[PDB]
Amino acid sequence: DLSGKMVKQVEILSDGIVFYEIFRYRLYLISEMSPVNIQGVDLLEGNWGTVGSVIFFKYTIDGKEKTAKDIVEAIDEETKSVTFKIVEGDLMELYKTFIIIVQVDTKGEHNSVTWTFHYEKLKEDVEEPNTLMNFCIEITKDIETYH
Ligand SMILES: [Cl-]
Repeated sequence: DLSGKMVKQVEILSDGIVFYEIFRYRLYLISEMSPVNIQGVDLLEGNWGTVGSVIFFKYTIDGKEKTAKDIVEAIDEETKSVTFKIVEGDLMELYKTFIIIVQVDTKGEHNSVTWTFHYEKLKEDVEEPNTLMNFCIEITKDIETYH
């Protein structure tokens, strides 16, 4: 009832493996590649690119500054998939739980990035995270055009 599901897949003209490795290993590169959207990525715990690593994001949605604390819950090297779990931040004001999965198709001539949100809302009249999805899409376009 309160749980929901959001998926968006976009093609990328950039290299799919590079794109995947950024989200696994090199989140820190994101803030230079999309400075409007993300001001900073801090590794709070663990090593970059491992399940259990904990991370702090400073970002801006609709020109309003926000922060998130994520744990990497799963990684699958075969499908090139990284799962992030939000445990603190502004989104936890609206949603009880929120998961984000980035999964990158690389084996084919056309490469794509798929984004999947799995969430549970605190109340029925909480909005769908469309603003969060467009934002992930903007980021993907920036990484893609960075070269
Ligand atoms: Cl790992």
